[PDB]
Amino acid sequence: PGCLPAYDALAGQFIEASSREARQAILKQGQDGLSGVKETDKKWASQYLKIMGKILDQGEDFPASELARISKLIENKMSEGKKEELQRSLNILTAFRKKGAEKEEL
Repeated sequence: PGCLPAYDALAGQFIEASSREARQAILKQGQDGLSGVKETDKKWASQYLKIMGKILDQGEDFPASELARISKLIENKMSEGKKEELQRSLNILTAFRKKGAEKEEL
């Protein structure tokens, strides 16, 4: 178990990043990290990385307006017995309702 606050960190750092290239390094962080993301879990990780690509297509609001929701996820602390499988989907749904949004359980 272990939801990925790294999505919120990714998103946050991506803002802080001065150059579009430093922002590309935050995109690379996500992609490099995939090597250590747990078996079965590389799918949650693939989602965040596609939005991180779409920042360069659009702008740095995309994750942050979703991160405003991530607070609410943290605000309602979870039980790692079974809220995990929900909350893990929620991490993506919260910072990124792009693809994982086939779940209207937020």
